[PDB]
Amino acid sequence: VPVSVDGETLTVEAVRRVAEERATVDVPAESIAKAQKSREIFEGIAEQNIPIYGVTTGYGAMIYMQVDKSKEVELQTNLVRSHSAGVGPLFAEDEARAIVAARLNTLAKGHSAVRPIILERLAQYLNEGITPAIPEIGSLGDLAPLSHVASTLIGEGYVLRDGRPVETAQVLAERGIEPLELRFKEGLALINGTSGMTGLGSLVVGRALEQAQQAEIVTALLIEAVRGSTSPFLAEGHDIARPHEGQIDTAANMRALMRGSGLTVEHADLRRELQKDKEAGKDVQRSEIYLQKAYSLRAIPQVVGAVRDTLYHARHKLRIELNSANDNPLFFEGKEIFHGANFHGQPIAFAMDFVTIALTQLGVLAERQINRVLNRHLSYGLPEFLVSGDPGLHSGFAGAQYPATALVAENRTIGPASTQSVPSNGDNQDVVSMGLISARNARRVLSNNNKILAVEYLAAAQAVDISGRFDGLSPAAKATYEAVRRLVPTLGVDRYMADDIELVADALSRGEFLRAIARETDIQLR
Amino acid sequence: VPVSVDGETLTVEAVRRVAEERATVDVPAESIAKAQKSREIFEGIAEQNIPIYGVTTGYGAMIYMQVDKSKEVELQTNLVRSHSAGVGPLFAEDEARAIVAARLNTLAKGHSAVRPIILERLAQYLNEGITPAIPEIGSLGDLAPLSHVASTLIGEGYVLRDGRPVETAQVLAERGIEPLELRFKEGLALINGTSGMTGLGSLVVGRALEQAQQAEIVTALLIEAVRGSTSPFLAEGHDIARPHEGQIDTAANMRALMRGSGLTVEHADLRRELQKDKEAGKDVQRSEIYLQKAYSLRAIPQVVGAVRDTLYHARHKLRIELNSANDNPLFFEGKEIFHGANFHGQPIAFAMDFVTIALTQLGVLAERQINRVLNRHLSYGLPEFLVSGDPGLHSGFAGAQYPATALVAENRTIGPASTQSVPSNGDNQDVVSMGLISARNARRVLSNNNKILAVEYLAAAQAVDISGRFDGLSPAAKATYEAVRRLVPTLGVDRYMADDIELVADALSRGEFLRAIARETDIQLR
Repeated sequence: VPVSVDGETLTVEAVRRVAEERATVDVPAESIAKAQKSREIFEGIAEQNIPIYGVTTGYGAMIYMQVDKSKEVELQTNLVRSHSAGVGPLFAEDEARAIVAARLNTLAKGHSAVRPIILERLAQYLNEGITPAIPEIGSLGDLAPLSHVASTLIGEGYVLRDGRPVETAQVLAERGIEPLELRFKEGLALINGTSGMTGLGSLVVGRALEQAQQAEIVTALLIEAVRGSTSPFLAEGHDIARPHEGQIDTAANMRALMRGSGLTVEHADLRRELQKDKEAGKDVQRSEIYLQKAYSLRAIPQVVGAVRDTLYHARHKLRIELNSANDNPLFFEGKEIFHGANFHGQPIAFAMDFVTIALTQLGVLAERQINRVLNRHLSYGLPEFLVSGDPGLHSGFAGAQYPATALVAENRTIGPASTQSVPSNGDNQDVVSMGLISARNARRVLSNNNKILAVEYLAAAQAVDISGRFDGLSPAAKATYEAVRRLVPTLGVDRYMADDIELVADALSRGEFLRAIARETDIQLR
Repeated sequence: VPVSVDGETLTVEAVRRVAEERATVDVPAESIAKAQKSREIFEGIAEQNIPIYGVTTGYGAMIYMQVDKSKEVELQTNLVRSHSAGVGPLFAEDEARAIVAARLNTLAKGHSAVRPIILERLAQYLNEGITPAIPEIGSLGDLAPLSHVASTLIGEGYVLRDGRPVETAQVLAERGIEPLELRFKEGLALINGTSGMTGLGSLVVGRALEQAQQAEIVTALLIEAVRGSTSPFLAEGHDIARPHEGQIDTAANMRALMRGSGLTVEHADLRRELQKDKEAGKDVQRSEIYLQKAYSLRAIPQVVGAVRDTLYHARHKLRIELNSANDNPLFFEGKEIFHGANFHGQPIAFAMDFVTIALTQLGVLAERQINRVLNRHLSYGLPEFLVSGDPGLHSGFAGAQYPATALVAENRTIGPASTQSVPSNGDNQDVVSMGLISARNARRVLSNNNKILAVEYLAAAQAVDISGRFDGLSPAAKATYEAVRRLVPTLGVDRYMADDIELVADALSRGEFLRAIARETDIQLR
């Protein structure tokens, strides 16, 4: 029942459990062995005063400075402190945990030549609930953020408790723990990695996929509410015509979500109803029936499908990175110490940047879907703005759309950060990834999307009441509707909406709608 | 040697060699008979005069309008004409050909229900040097762009002639061909797809892969000419510590490039040299030896690899799109007319936007490399800006580095377009992909990168004969160095640089350096 951080199997979903659910983390005895053993071979090497970066030489540009092994502890200590210069807000408990969890798993791969105590210590914090106070800003892609974490391993820096930072020492005494003392290369192996962006990015992509599911969930409800066609979700057009993985998944998810609905119609019905409306004598015939529907309710598989692909690619990279020795230098039995740049988070930087873009478009789609039901000219017969009473006198959902519309614009002002490298440290770092910035951007767009989806969920439910097509809703649709109605009542007369939207946005955040679907239906969502 | 457009096996490279090398295109009778199978049943359905988007109805928001069969011809004609609102510059011959192919390969799938003569007419044009005049702007992701290619088939619009356009009516009769007639679904099937972004992206991604190869090529020459370390490219540092596909591919390419070099140095020896330079004691010493070279010379596998992974994914989505039925509606046997949205180039929109970002970081790395070699402090001994004679009097490459630095900034000004959807057509197209814009974006950064590498190649060659390290160069470096001089002589004294730069860039775009290796060397670069 405990998460296994062996540095080879760790998954994104598992990182969330540890970060969010608090799942316990255990370092297999086999890993500790590879560590303890490797810690002995490496120690013997450094014990000869041999040139080894971050162990017997300066840091970064100062690699030209040779340090005698006599200052083994000071070298690693001065590093953690001098580099503990993070600024800005502190990371959320869950975020901070994902970060540490990613680092623990990094050194656990048995290539950082660290003592087991370090692995045990990190694990202790994750289990005993000792969350380090990690400043969001500082890493160039993740020295600063990781330096603040490492600081807590020696009884320094700050620990996060109730959103506020508290001296690590005072907290250790309260827990009875005795601060550790960094050893040969111990301080460098703790901060030198992509754990910051990998842990944060892990949570995002994980939740991103949940957001994708919840997007399809509400989209299905809306489709049934407006009585759209199902043809656009037939397997033939995807599994065959367009074999895009993500596209096929979305289409399949929609097909199941709308299973058993008396609202949705099939092409064979639209053409049947159309060929009958043309009852007119001949020629150019103007009909009130639409053989199809706007892209917002037709190209769902393609758009959300492309979003899924990006997410898959991200999870893949995130998976590989999680189980990789992002560190330097690296030790390898019967080999010279590896001196490269595995701390560089370009792969994750590019990934998160892509999630930001992908997520932005997911929000674009939802926003336009909201605009659809609110537009009397595009609502397919629904009252303008879903007003149940007297229009004009009541605005209905008119004011509820702006926050969603305003969000699409905001999300569009977030540009990729993985290409914004700036040379620092005597040019020694002439090319960086800025991965942590990319991960945070993705998190913002993700967060914003919840608020947009909140307006879409409320609108849908409202649409259901207005049209009075609840008894026509499918099994999954009914669950979605009720899941929303349980949080927010139908909009009869105009009223304060701010709280209503924040309420559903929170629910969507906790994957509350994806839940109601699993426990209320036999539906299995991809 | 001909390439077959069957709609299932067509590859990116095939598209390149077809649009570039003027390769011949073959449509296996299998696909022909499939289009027949389709073209046979469908036409029958249209005979029943039953509703069918584009075939017996309006387009977009005009879907409510129903067109009686008696106008099968006109309808398909008005659409192609009125939608021929392409503006901006005209695509190049290869670009266009690359698009016309993508459209043929799509119709070859056999779900577009178009007459086989359509695939025969398209497959011909490509084989008979008849390229249409495609305006670059107008597609929302690609009616307009494809509306022009469809115009030439009906003997209308303009065809590409020596850079300029010319009435298709003149060229046709000037070849022995007579305009065609568009039957039901013929005009909509020709313009209702993502051939623009897919065809354009294909070339870009294909050329991008070579850039990565050529980026690695010169990078190796520089590392050698600067006497860098090999540790960074060791196999263990990747296949074991960080098994990122691209990262592994890059780390393997660098080893084969600097394979057997006299200028390169092994860590063991670096470690042994430094050690000897250290005086006994328990203090800190200052050395001139660098155990580790700067990021621009040690983080290639990570950065360039991240790019590779992005190009890999992009090539993947393209290969799927290339062989997908990106049309609408779709015709299958035993099934109803699938009315979906596979014309939505979202899958490629994201793909290309991702390429733009990746290739941008690639330029950042290359540029910082040019800076690393031109800065006497980061040159590692090389003279100021590689000045052959007396400095101050001669600037050397000082003025050359400016265009490269400037290009890095210009590239950063290109933002993602796949998220810039703008509603139109009575809200019928509430969500688009702007995929064609995304593809151009990558095409620009790709072209810009050629100039960046051009300055890097020249600078690198200069560094070589500036320190007299040619004899130390390895088999591959020599080949690379040789390729440079064959076009541009070594810089003896200040002189016009524009030509030399544009010359090396024009060569890079052709892949002169990538080939020089496969031949003069035998190296099979990934």
